[PDB]
Amino acid sequence: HMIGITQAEAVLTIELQRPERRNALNSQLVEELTQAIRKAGDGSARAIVLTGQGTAFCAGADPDRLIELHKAMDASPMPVVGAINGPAIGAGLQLAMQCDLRVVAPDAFFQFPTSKYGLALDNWSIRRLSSLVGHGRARAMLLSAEKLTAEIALHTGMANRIGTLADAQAWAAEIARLAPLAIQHAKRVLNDDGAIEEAWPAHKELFDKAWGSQDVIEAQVARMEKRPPKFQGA
Amino acid sequence: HMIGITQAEAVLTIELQRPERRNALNSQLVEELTQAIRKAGDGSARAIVLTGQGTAFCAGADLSGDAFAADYPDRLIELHKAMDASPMPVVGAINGPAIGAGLQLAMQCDLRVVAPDAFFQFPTSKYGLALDNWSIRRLSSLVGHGRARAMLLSAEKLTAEIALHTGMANRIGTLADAQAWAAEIARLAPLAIQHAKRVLNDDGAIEEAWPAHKELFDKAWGSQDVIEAQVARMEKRPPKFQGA
Amino acid sequence: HMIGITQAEAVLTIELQRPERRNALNSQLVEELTQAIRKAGDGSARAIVLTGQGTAFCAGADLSFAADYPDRLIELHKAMDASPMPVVGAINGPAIGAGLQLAMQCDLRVVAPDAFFQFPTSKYGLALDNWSIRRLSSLVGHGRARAMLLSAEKLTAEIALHTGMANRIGTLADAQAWAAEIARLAPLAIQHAKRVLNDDGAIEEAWPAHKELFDKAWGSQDVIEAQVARMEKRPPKFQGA
Ligand SMILES: CCc1ccc([C@H]2C[C@@H](C(F)(F)F)n3ncc(C(=O)NCc4ccc(F)cn4)c3N2)cc1
Ligand SMILES: CCc1ccc([C@H]2C[C@@H](C(F)(F)F)n3ncc(C(=O)NCc4ccc(F)cn4)c3N2)cc1
Ligand SMILES: CCc1ccc([C@H]2C[C@@H](C(F)(F)F)n3ncc(C(=O)NCc4ccc(F)cn4)c3N2)cc1
Repeated sequence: HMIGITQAEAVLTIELQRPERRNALNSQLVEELTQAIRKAGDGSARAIVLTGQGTAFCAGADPDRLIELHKAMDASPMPVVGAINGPAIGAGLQLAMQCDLRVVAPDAFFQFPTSKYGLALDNWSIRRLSSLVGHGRARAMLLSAEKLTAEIALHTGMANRIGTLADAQAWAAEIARLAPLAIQHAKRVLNDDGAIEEAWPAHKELFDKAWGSQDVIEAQVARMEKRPPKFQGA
Repeated sequence: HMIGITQAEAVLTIELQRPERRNALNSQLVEELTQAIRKAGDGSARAIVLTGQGTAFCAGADLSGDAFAADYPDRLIELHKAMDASPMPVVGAINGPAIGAGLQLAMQCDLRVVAPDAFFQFPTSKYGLALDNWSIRRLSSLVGHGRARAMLLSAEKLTAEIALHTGMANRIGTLADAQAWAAEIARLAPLAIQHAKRVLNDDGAIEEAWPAHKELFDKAWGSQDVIEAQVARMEKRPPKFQGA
Repeated sequence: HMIGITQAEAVLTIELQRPERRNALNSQLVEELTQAIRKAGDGSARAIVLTGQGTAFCAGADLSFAADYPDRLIELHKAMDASPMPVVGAINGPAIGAGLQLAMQCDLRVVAPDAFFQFPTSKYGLALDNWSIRRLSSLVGHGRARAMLLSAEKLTAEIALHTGMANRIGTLADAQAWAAEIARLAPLAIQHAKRVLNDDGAIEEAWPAHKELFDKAWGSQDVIEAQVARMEKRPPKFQGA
């Protein structure tokens, strides 16, 4: 009900189907996406294409099931080509970064608005981001909610190519003709670059402090009222 | 004496004021910067802009006439420790060349807004010196490992243009631009910023020298080549290196 | 017999001279390179230029003591890694497979306009050592490394310059003039910086799952299918076993 699944050649296309909420991840969508990734190998598919219906790839969230989704993607023997058709924001950016490769629409952008919201990310989100946009641009994205445009994303390697869903499927079909064991090996080693990192004690303290703070409430109220937030640092 | 401090909106601008030596660091200047970083939170500032007076951001280290030159490297370590530990984001307004200790200082900032005119350089290979591990790892994270090799192995200058390319510069801009950005950042959720800063700084750049590193670090600093480079500059002639 | 060694100023130029096979590595070529790197400091040189004769820098591994060859190759990298001399790779053409590994083991790279770099391992069903993957990642950026490794995509010289894999675009002559400058720098500064830069964590032992997948790749029928398909000029039909 929340995703579409089709297969052409040896490519499985999984489409996020909550366009009315710009494909925000809820429970049912996260669960169905998990099952789809897990069952992806059951037929004859050798590559996956992951994309969103409508104008957004994924506008955010709407932690346990979510963590299991990332685990399923990280553990999958098949390469996932993200056809990032539009904005990938927050949990949506996380999802885009968990893809093995990325084909990005010219109007798509990437963003962690966490500093606007008073929240804090897990270490993997931060490390994978630094690896993909470079540490310097990661600092700006993390510390000041900077948007990463399709064009800058191509410049840094966050986007592998700029193009359409059709382009992503053409590339996925090529990839599906390559040697699956070579692909599996390279995927495992690359994912084990150290991005998958347990929070240090001081990170967890700061994480819990941010999440449990009064500023989280102030950010929601100001955004809901479309007015500038008066944060307190508590 | 050697630094200026103003506050506007919620931005604390700290200005290195030793323009006669192109803002080159020594004992006193480093001490006064440390204090200013540490005190920066007392009022209601939520961001720091760090910049230099005149044509230079910081051209390195001088130490001649410095009564406590011996304590310089330790006080410099303390400055870096204070910037790392500071809850506020530091926006480096790199108004001009950042060389040696100045590039280190620029890299310790959280964000960088760079003058079209500025460049970054580690001239260590010209002087026979060796860098701490952090300097090498933070540079690699900022310019990419490939460019970091050319910078360290051949004293390659990094222009503002290429700095923007790689991410070393987040923006090419003036002090004014840096300050407007800092004003925006000072309006974001301080506790989110605190978390991200700590995680980002804990990427592993802060790394203890391995035993072979320390061995090579001491051979370089202890070498006659270091003396030769200083003499050569002073005599305005190419240095004749010996590898000892 | 299989390398050329010349010295001008304080720059030793080592030339891979097997152009008929696009400078592909075999035991004798690896052994002679190893010796040339090891003894490069015996005279008065303080910088090394490494380059290929003809159109290619190094197209890969040949073999056609070939069971005593992966060991010899590891030794070449060790000697390059341990060398006090900075090695400027003049990448005069394609660097592929073991050629790409060799190019990355260089301290700096000056790359010809028509040169490209490539790991075609996913086309052949093979798996790389961890270092090849980590060092590639550091040089082209994690994103591009993913495309190169999961899809065998080539990296052109212009993109190499963009990422830092190429420090400059230029000729062998450019690389030699650059090396002559570096040879006038302080050797102990260079030695330290090289050691730390190489000790970035790229020299990584394979994790358990890395080794499992690596052995499974190298022992698979798919390696065979890849070869037979090339010899039959036809699409491979891999089985994932
Ligand atoms: C194996 C591949 C893999 C599996 C999971 C992740 C991320 C995904 C991200 C999600 F997408 F789910 F949002 N995510 N969100 C929260 C967490 C998380 O790890 N929480 C524990 C924690 C406690 C305290 C603290 F301070 C920091 N972290 C987490 N892991 C990345 C890669
Ligand atoms: C936590 C935040 C933080 C604190 C300090 C640093 C750097 C700054 C740099 C300076 F800017 F000061 F120059 N710097 N310079 C020298 C050292 C240093 O630590 N020396 C001990 C040592 C001995 C032998 C060896 F081989 C290498 N290192 C050192 N630390 C970076 C981050
Ligand atoms: C100190 C500087 C240094 C020395 C050697 C290397 C690489 C070079 C590369 C070559 F260019 F030779 F091909 N190479 N090839 C194979 C191996 C290797 O170490 N294999 C063991 C292994 C076990 C399990 C597994 F899963 C993968 N590999 C290996 N090491 C890198 C840096």
